[PDB]
Amino acid sequence: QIHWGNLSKIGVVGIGSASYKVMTRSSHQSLVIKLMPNITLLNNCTRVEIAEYRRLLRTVLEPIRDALNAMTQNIRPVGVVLAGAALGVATAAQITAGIALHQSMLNSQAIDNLRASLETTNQAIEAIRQAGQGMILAVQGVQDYINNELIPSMNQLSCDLIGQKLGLKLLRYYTEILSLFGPSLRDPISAEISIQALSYALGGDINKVLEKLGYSGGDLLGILESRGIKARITHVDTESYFIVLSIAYPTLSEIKGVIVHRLEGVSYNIGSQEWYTTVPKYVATQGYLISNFDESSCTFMPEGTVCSQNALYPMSPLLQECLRGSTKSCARTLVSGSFGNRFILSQGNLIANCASILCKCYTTGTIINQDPDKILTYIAADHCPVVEVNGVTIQVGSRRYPDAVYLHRIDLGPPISLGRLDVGTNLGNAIAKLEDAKELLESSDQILRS
Amino acid sequence: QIHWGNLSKIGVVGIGSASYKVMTRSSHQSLVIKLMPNITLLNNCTRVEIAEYRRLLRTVLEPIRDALNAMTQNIRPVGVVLAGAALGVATAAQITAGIALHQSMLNSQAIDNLRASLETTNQAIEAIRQAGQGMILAVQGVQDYINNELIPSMNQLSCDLIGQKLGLKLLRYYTEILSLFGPSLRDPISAEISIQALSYALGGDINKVLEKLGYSGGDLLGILESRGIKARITHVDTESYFIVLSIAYPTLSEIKGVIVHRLEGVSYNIGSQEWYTTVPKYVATQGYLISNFDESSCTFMPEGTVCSQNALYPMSPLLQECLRGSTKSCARTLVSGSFGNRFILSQGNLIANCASILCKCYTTGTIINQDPDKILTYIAADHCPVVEVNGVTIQVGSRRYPDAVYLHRIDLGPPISLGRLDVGTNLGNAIAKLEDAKELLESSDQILRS
Amino acid sequence: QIHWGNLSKIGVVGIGSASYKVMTRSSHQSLVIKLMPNITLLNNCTRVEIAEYRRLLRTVLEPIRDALNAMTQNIRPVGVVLAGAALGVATAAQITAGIALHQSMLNSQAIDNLRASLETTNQAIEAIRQAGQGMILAVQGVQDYINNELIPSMNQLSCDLIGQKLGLKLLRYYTEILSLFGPSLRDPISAEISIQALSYALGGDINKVLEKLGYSGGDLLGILESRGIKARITHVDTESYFIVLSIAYPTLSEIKGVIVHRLEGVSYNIGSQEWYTTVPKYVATQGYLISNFDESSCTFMPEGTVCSQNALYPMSPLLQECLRGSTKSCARTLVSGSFGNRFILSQGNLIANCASILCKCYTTGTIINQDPDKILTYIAADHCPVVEVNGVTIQVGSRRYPDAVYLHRIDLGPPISLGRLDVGTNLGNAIAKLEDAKELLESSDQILRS
Ligand SMILES: *[C@@H]1O[C@H](CO)[C@@H](O[C@@H]2O[C@H](CO)[C@@H](O)[C@H](O)[C@H]2NC(C)=O)[C@H](O)[C@H]1NC(C)=O
Ligand SMILES: *[C@@H]1O[C@H](CO)[C@@H](O[C@@H]2O[C@H](CO)[C@@H](O)[C@H](O)[C@H]2NC(C)=O)[C@H](O)[C@H]1NC(C)=O
Ligand SMILES: *[C@@H]1O[C@H](CO)[C@@H](O[C@@H]2O[C@H](CO)[C@@H](O)[C@H](O)[C@H]2NC(C)=O)[C@H](O)[C@H]1NC(C)=O
Ligand SMILES: *[C@@H]1O[C@H](CO)[C@@H](O[C@@H]2O[C@H](CO)[C@@H](O)[C@H](O)[C@H]2NC(C)=O)[C@H](O)[C@H]1NC(C)=O
Ligand SMILES: *[C@@H]1O[C@H](CO)[C@@H](O[C@@H]2O[C@H](CO)[C@@H](O)[C@H](O)[C@H]2NC(C)=O)[C@H](O)[C@H]1NC(C)=O
Ligand SMILES: *[C@@H]1O[C@H](CO)[C@@H](O[C@@H]2O[C@H](CO)[C@@H](O)[C@H](O)[C@H]2NC(C)=O)[C@H](O)[C@H]1NC(C)=O
Ligand SMILES: *[C@@H]1O[C@H](CO)[C@@H](O)[C@H](O)[C@H]1NC(C)=O
Ligand SMILES: *[C@@H]1O[C@H](CO)[C@@H](O)[C@H](O)[C@H]1NC(C)=O
Ligand SMILES: *[C@@H]1O[C@H](CO)[C@@H](O)[C@H](O)[C@H]1NC(C)=O
Repeated sequence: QIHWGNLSKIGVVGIGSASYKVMTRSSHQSLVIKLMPNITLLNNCTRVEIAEYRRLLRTVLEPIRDALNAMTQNIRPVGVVLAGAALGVATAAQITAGIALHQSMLNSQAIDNLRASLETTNQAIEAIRQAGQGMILAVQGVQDYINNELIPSMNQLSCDLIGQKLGLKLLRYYTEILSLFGPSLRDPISAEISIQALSYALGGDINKVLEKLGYSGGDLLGILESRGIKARITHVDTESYFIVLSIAYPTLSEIKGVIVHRLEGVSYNIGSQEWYTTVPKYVATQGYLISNFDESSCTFMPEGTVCSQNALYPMSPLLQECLRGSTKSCARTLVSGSFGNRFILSQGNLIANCASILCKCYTTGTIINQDPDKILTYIAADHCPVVEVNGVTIQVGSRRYPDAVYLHRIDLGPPISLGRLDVGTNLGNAIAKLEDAKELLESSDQILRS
Repeated sequence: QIHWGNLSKIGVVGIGSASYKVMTRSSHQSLVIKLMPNITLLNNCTRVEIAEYRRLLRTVLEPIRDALNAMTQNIRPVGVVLAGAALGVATAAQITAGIALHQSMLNSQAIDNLRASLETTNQAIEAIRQAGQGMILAVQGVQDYINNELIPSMNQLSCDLIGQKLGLKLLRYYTEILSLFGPSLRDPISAEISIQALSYALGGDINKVLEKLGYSGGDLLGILESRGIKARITHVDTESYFIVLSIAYPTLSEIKGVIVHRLEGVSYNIGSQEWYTTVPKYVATQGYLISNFDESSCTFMPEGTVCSQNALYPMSPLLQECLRGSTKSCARTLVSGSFGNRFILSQGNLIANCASILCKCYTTGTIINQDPDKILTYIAADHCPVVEVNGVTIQVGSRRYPDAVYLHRIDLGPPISLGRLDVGTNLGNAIAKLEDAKELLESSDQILRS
Repeated sequence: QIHWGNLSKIGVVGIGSASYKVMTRSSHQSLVIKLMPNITLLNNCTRVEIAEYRRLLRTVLEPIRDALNAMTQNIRPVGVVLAGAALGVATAAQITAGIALHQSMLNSQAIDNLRASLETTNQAIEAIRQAGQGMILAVQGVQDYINNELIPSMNQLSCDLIGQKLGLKLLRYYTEILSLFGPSLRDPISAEISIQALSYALGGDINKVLEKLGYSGGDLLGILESRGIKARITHVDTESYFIVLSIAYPTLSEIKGVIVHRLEGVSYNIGSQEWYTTVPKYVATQGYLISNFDESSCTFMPEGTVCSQNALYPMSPLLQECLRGSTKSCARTLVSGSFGNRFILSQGNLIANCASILCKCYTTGTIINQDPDKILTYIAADHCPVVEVNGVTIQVGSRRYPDAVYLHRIDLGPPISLGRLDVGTNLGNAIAKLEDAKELLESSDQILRS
């Protein structure tokens, strides 16, 4: 429904389209952060530092444990039902996340079993296999430093030095835990934490964790780049100091009929002024419908755009009509003295603002002049097979854009300034004029009677 | 003064209120960054690396020392007066900071005493306690690495290797000093630096520093999360290479009469279109007055909102009237196809857009239908004690909201698009119409005297 | 062309001007990232880890190598021409970057020479002196760790432990390579990467690299602070696992006739309301023209503001006329209860809002009262040589601003609210009024002729 012919007359072309894929999650795995390292081979040389580390962790873990218990106390078997009167107030996201928290909850007996299995481990990353259960992955954030650096030096360094070295690592690890799970974490029940954000808490790298979870394949890099691998908090243990997370590797589903277009613009000249049409960087089409496209959570892979959130949001009716071929609906803005988008290659042709750059025909050696009654030049092989546009020599193919029409056959839109202060200054001026004409505007019917 | 009854008719409710606390500082402590480590036990193996490290530090420290001297030269005893004619131009913030710099500074004789005490220490963190003065905390950024890693290896590694290892740490530490205090630091006189931003310069962790400064208590986590612990520069020494900072632990004072409200919204349906009322996330009230609330510097603790800056700023009169019960003043926007806020639990009742989600009464198994001449459904126990709204079973309490009124009894506001380009396109179109009607608008009085 | 006299009547002054300098590149140097470390002295204790590291690197390097080959295949000797019909679609930036890529491409014979020289080195940073060509700088990201930590410990640590320690470093280095050159880097051809963003890939610090490249001088800190040292990808080798970059140290050219002004405001009082003129933080003048100034890529050095991008962009005509002396064109906004900009020192005089702060003359003890028919007070020595404004004692010089005129001789502009939602609410209200008056508005000819 995008009218490319009319858009090209104001210097707007598309430079690439792609399919739209979103993420859905079906399976969830468990990942436990083991906050207490195994220090058996350090022979009580870190007793003071460990005790301080535990005290600091309690101030972070206790508020989260209370928050989790506050929601799960209001969920009972019906399926399950929520005691809305007891809960009082909650958003849809909180309610949905609370149900999943109650469902994807390790049973109390499994918690006792998990506690014992954690105590016997001394590795940084270990899979815990319970009979007739899903594998639980346990990660200890300072175990590698203990096993690789501190234990081999036990016969070389003093007992006090060993404690000091571990103490530095423990306090830095607590800082990261405070950053992730401290007061900055609004609503732990509904929080979704990306695997990258957990990197330091997992030992400073996620590659081994991803391998142990079995997350691999051709879509991994795109999914990972869009931050599509998310973890949710399901249990906080303040007695044994561990945190249970539920993590899911999503599957990609193409959305039928959605095309994501990348727009690109070239400036044009009206006399001695250089103007530029204001259009979005990306737009989405589905049949007749035109919508904006938010690329903030998307990765543009060769096989399509992978987005970890909903990227489609509505576009105003006036902007839609601009994209449907109404040039007078499109706004335009002035450009700085040194503007880089003064020509573009599109469908084998050159669309250039030859009033602001030097257009020369390399084949004949002649300079290409842009008529003052026109705003753009459409260069194809029928007029110049090889062209020098800005000192760059380019060969162009057969004509795909008609020869430029006069300015009087193009209806141009209003000039605007997009800056925050410019908008405020011009809007206040407009509101003042409307407020000064209120008496005229209110009596519209009486004036229209005459 | 917020009219909750009329707001709920367009799907706006409050999901929580809290008190408002601000920070004030009374006492200040001195914290000196000792840039030159103690390398006595390294036996001259780092001579070249230390010399290069000193040269790089001078390029950073000298501009700051000149800036500090340029301000203090204009402050003289009256109990001090600023020579405004000599200074020429200065903002209020610069003037106030300059007075504090002149007041809160170690005297010249105390600088010599501080210089001698710094040279004799060899620890990463050490309290310097003078006769009849406040304690001064000295921090050395690479001393832990020297004491824990380099010195124990002196009899194992070559002299060349020792220098190379420390040289790497010195350059990395200089990079952080350049980031903190280099050309990016506009106006060192009035700059306030959070303790978190100093973390690397203090050795990579702030927990021990806070303990030594005596900063503890139940408010620490909230204050630290809001970045309420700030340091200012009071002295730069380019001969012994240290920086003196003044740091204050704030006290929290609740502002009486201020309530911070968290607003949440549910979409509503007009025929087949799904609309959403646009309102701020947080608003503040003080009696009859309604203000915007900036949450950027705030932390939402269970006992109230802790902010390190002033969070209240004015709200436009039209938006205030919307919050006072004028529904026609409130703007509305279209939502994407997959919208998450289609129901909410409030006061034990469910406010749901039953035209966009399937509402069913679990008690009787009957579907709940939303009439076309209504926009929302208000579910309470008198109609359905247990209800399923989006696959979630919820029990609701007694009625706290009236049954939905017809759409013709609700005055709805204007549809808008909040995006930056949509605003520019629509504002430009509006301005063009006003400019084309200038003659009619400027001749209003003639049209009215008839 | 800025009218300072009329601006001071609404509390706007300049607090400093500076010259404007931009960056141009003439010479370029080659920097090669050597992804494979030298591990000869580790006696194949890291065989498994190295094999995994190479496998991960291939998934990142191969897409980039294909992208580079896609552009360079379309560039042939004319002194080169682009096959636009084969390329089809490309922006000016992509075309210009592609030409430089073809020109700055190391020839195939030089690539074989470079491959052999990389294999023989074992240092973290090393210059490769190719005969009859420019010096090529080779950087290895983990070589320092191998040479300083692992090799001296070979006789002490187990062979398995050596592999584990290096494996941790390799996976972390790969993560940074994925961040820099992975799917997040769209269009590698035109990408420009700052030297700071390459810091981890170069071993965690750039100071030695800058010294080896010869980049030094008095402008280094300013150029580095504004991110003016940028690298482009010119070759990717998937057989020997290295990346060639082109890096340039820019030269600064002052732009003639451009002055960058910093603006600062003071609040004023109308009755009991405190207002503030809304103006940009920085503005630029060139003769008669007035432009906005983007400070995002600029560093304000004592010798002038150094910018790595074009900082000038157009300013709306209404805002320009405000700065040219039309006070009614300038918008104004309400301020919060605690506003810091209630006085300013300018040209040795104090401009103060004495209705909102306590102004008293220290010389005579009398309080300075601001008349309700005035909005500001201009304090000079002819009325009070030494004045206390907000508890701060300031001496002021001779009069440089006339005595405040009455409010009825000042034309004030429209009140506005700059917030995103406040703009949307008020714009929607204004659009609705225009839409309700559409029939009247498109009747101007009939209404006047009556
Ligand atoms: C810490 O690690 C040690 C091993 O270094 C653990 O001891 C192991 O415990 C398991 C229990 O299943 C036994 O199968 C192993 O034989 C034990 N190994 C050794 C060397 O004794 C120990 O349980 C861990 N936890 C604590 C608290 O010490
Ligand atoms: C493509 O652009 C042309 C030129 O702007 C449009 O022609 C205008 O059409 C309107 C009616 O919609 C007429 O009132 C104007 O006079 C025309 N302007 C001209 C000829 O300069 C044309 O409608 C656009 N095409 C589409 C499909 O929107
Ligand atoms: C570096 O540290 C050493 C200690 O390792 C300092 O020497 C100490 O100086 C204090 C001065 O108050 C004495 O009380 C200690 O007895 C000294 N210790 C030793 C072991 O001699 C030394 O002063 C520091 N460096 C410099 C350059 O002064
Ligand atoms: C609550 O909303 C109702 C409905 O929008 C408001 O009723 C309007 O009141 C104005 C006068 O303020 C009348 O001109 C309109 O005709 C009414 N609209 C209706 C009944 O649909 C009511 O004023 C609002 N209450 C408050 C306190 O603002
Ligand atoms: C790895 O480093 C070694 C040295 O540690 C390199 O061997 C040197 O190579 C240079 C250049 O050919 C010779 O001049 C030296 O005599 C060599 N030294 C030794 C001790 O043999 C080696 O080439 C590097 N690369 C590899 C792949 O091993
Ligand atoms: C400086 O400000 C004064 C006061 O606002 C401006 O005087 C106005 O001038 C316009 C014409 O431009 C008259 O219509 C108004 O009546 C004047 N307003 C007054 C006197 O209050 C004056 O023009 C401004 N100077 C410049 C150079 O723009
Ligand atoms: C040493 O550590 C062991 C194992 O935890 C413990 O049982 C014992 O009491 C410790 N001895 C001390 C702290 O003296
Ligand atoms: C070597 O460096 C040390 C560093 O402490 C210094 O004190 C000493 O004077 C230098 N020279 C000699 C000869 O030790
Ligand atoms: C690995 O190193 C050992 C060191 O003892 C050597 O004997 C062996 O030949 C090496 N193997 C290979 C495949 O290079």
